[PDB]
Amino acid sequence: EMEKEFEQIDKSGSWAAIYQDIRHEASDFPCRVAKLPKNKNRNRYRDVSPFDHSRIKLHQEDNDYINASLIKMEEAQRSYILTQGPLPNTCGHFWEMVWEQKSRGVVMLNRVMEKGSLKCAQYWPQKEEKEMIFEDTNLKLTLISEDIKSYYTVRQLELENLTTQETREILHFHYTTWPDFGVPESPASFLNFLFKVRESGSLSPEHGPVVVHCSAGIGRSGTFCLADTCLLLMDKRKDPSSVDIKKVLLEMRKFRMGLIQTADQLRFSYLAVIEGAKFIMG
Ligand SMILES: CCc1cc(C[C@H](NC(C)=O)C(=O)NCCCCC(=O)N[C@@H](CCSC)C(=O)O)ccc1N(C(=O)C(=O)O)c1ccccc1C(=O)O
Repeated sequence: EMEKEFEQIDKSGSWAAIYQDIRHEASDFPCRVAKLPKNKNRNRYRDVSPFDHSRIKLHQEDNDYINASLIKMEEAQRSYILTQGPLPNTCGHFWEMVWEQKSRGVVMLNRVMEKGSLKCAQYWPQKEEKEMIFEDTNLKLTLISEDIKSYYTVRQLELENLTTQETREILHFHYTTWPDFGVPESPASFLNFLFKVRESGSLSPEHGPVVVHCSAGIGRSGTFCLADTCLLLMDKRKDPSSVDIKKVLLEMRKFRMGLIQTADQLRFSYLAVIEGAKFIMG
């Protein structure tokens, strides 16, 4: 019972302690491609890189690098691509990946500007009549529609491969209410957001893996993927109380570093899964 476990950590206020045990037990793999000089400008943070073993490769002979990792959850039979918030110069790479990986959805858990500074580039068109064109990767992006809601917005975008003239519909699931500091009051809205994404079919096998990102693409994006997988696991196995989130988080960290950056985020994941269980259970 993770909830019982939850109350014990809270009781003895040992979340920071536990979070640290995870950091120490977390995997450590090479990130040689990421650190090459030629890729300096393709990374937003010096300390956040994709392990080579699980990095996403752009289908181009020039430079195939993009700071993004493929998180494969074998048992849950669910895959996610976690990536940093595109930079002014990597937006075309970002959409090239989406096209190449055949992703159906894009999950954004942050705002272009937070705490008075840029946390991500404006990589999608804001107005229908103002489409964007990424010359380097020869892609055209068009805002088709947008549904603004209280805690999040869903956008319908059309991505076209100018080379082939082929087009695809892409769903942009953007969570707009994540606090500047800390984590959400209650997981309620976050969980509904997650369900909306599931409902769209973006997380389903008939599509490439979903692309999730925040700023570094590890903290909040971690929270999102960890909760989804956990809820899914409880949905598969016979003993839903046999799902150990710390174990699942470590499994994910074999694919990308620092998923879940703080004790607050870790605590929040518990709330999300726990609160989410009383519902997804039936
Ligand atoms: C925009 C916020 C943010 C920045 C960075 C980059 C950062 N800084 C630099 C370059 O100044 C950073 O915090 N780096 C610390 C290291 C992160 C990687 C990690 O855990 N590495 C391992 C080492 C590698 S693996 C074995 C480690 O234990 O240190 C990483 C994560 C986050 N970040 C994120 O959620 C995110 O965007 O991923 C947050 C972190 C803490 C609290 C809140 C948030 C939030 O978004 O609300």
